[PDB]
Amino acid sequence: QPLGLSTLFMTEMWERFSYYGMRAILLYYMWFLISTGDLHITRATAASIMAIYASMVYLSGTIGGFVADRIIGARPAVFWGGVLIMLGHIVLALPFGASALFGSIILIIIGTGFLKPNVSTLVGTLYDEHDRRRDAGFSIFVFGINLGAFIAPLIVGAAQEAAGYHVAFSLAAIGMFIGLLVYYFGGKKTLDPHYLRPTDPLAPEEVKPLLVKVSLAVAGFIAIIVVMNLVGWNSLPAYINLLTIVAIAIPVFYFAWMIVVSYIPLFIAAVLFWAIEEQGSVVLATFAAERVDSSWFPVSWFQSLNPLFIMLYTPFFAWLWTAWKKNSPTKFAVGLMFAGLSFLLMAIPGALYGTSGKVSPLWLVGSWALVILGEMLISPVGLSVTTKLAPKAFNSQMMSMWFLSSSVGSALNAQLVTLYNAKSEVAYFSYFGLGSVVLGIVLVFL
Amino acid sequence: QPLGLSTLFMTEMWERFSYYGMRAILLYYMWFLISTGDLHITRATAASIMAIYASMVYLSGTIGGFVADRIIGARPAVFWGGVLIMLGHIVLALPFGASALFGSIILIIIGTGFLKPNVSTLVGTLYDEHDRRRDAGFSIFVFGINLGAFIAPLIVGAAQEAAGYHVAFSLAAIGMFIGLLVYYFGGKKTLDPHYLRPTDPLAPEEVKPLLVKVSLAVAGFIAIIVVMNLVGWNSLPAYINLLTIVAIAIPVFYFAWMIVVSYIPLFIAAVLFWAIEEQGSVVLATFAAERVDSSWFPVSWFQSLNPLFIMLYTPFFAWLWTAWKKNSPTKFAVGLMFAGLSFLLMAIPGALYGTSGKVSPLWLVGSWALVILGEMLISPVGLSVTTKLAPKAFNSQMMSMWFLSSSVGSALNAQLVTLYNAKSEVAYFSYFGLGSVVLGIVLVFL
Repeated sequence: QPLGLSTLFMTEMWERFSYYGMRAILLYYMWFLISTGDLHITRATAASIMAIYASMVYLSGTIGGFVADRIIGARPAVFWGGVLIMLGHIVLALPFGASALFGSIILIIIGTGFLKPNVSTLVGTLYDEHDRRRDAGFSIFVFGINLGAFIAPLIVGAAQEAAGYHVAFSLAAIGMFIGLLVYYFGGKKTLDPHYLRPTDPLAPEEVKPLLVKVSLAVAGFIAIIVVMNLVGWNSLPAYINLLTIVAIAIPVFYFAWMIVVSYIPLFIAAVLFWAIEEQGSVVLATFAAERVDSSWFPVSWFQSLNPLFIMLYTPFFAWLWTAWKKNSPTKFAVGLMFAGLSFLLMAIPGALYGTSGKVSPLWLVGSWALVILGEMLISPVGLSVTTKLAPKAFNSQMMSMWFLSSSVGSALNAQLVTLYNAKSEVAYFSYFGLGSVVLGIVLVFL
Repeated sequence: QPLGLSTLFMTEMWERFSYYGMRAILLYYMWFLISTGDLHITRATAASIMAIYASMVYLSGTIGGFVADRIIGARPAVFWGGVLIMLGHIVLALPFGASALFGSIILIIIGTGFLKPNVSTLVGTLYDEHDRRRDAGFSIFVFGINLGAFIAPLIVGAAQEAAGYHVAFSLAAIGMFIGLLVYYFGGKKTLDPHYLRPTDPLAPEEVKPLLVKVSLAVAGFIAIIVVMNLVGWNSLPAYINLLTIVAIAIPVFYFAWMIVVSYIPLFIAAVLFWAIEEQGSVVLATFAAERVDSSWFPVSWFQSLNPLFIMLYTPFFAWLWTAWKKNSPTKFAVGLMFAGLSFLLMAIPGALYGTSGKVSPLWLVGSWALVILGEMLISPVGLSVTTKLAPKAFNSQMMSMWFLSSSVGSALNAQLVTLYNAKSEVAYFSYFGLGSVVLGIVLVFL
């Protein structure tokens, strides 16, 4: 049965290398278009795009599951999803115009929406309810994503610094090619036919509610574009707010529709937690160029620390996460305390300015290290804490709320990140990180 | 100046990826053609080819230097060299016929002949005689090579086992396209014009001796093919002997032409040392499938140990190789003793058969570990020991004799390897490894 684990290892390594390779250098590329004059956008808005790009991928992740579970196959969803992503990178590498370089994002939103959630669904299917076994392959899949994400800026950064951003994006598109090249030819001799639509693939009972969302949400969203365009003109950063509004509306509408007092601070904490994870790929990435020298090594290589620490903390955290259980909700409170404490290390050097020689990059190393301590205290238990409270409030669209925290955390960043880019108003951005420790201590109480 | 180091790092990272990657699975691929009936060759001859493939690459390495130093540029030699390798891997990926899958070898012989020696010449070139600096970049180059070599089986073997050999090879073919894609566009902004023929690019003084070798060696070799064909027919493994004869003749003719009693055992020791390094990619690779189980993990992943140990031994060997100098030729004697002692670990389990459960793969792990201890005692000092004895016997074609030891060591294996493949006559192959310790103790005396 777990042979396809090693096909899916290649598929997600070769996908995530694509996604986290280009993601690392994309902000710096937008900066470069902006300097060339090809992209008529502010560096604060360019850095905001970076946050939306994450929320729309994570919003489309929800849609990708139910597209593949009720209309098209899980195998073809990952294939076409991956081939859209593969072409999305080709848009950056081959086309040069900022207009084409926006279409890139649209493909990587749709593509990753389909791929990432279904390729994960396909790991669970390797194991036909092999109770013990089933978790191991899911942990070995997690490795392929960390190996994949870690090794991406090491190659892709070295690529755009040594040769063009276009070669780098071409190398990232190459990467995705391998995900597919393996997957298709490796899936045929592995993939148990989840190549068709599983439960529920209904015909007359689903024709009505499917075509309702085509003329209610899609046509309703198209009307809001015409309202905002006739209001004035093509408002460039107000479309970002529209996307931030939709990313906050969907969970809030599902929160008010279904309805609890204990889950609100857990949901806000989760949303506030992922606002630091994706902020490390933007604000801290800006900072890595701003108040950090790189005389010989690239700046993109700071993005490879996020996975480096995950794949190193996990084994040390496995044995630590065993003895304390003798001496679940407590773990969630410790996580946001580490997220806020780690962000506090940016105001400290920023105010003190106590450095000399080459004593500086490690202040960013320690922040990552301390952010990943927060991930280890929330990513494994957050799945079970949401499932433990679901039977009381009916498990239907409650399990989806945990995955959607990353979409609202990065939709917060859309508008939050803009404050850091002020450059002079930078110390107050890390001062807001104290609020995370204050809001984190409220969970320690409960 | 050292920016191009980071282009040449990724060039040789992505070349050694292509080369050492496919090399790992190629024996198992020939076995597969043989089983399918596409390749009419014995597994002993199929395994012999594997050894010639190494000697002809290393023979063409000598030719590649003087082609690029006297007729064409070092940059274009590295470029076109890699393009042949890139075509070469498409031969295995795209064509399916064993005839076409032989043409593969011809391209990777020519290609690696040009690329590998000039890309190394191009690292030294970066540093315009930057005395201290010059060695560091050469050590950072060595890393890319080990990183490149290590990571290839981990991706290519997982690809050949999960999906087709053509995909696995297709992967190597992408791997080389990266080599160039980056190198050409890296080069353009990093390469100080060594894009033309350096000293000696003579015109009338070189037209005569160049066209002499076209009608003396090349036409003389073409006559030997017609002699061997008319003798009987297309002798399949006697062409291997012809190639073994040429690989032993060139250094022996240069040994008798120029002429010493102290260098013969150092040369034989070097030739006998590399006969164990390349034998690990064939005999031990056969063994990894024969008396070693692989229930979950691939067999090609044993080839990734060779570099793994090099990149781990180097730092531990750096501090060890400092204090002993207070308490050069001695180091050469310790190296061949570790080569022979490490090969002795194959007869031990082969005769004793003392194993149970999953207690077995580590007997192959320790042999590699102990072979690389021998590499660390010979690869760094062998360059200086040959150069220390060169001014006494004139430094002209004496410096080339050290690089040619790998060509004669793998040309010995051509005929040596055939004895292991007997399967029943296997314990005597590791018994010959005692002879290396006996011949190694003769150097301890001197």
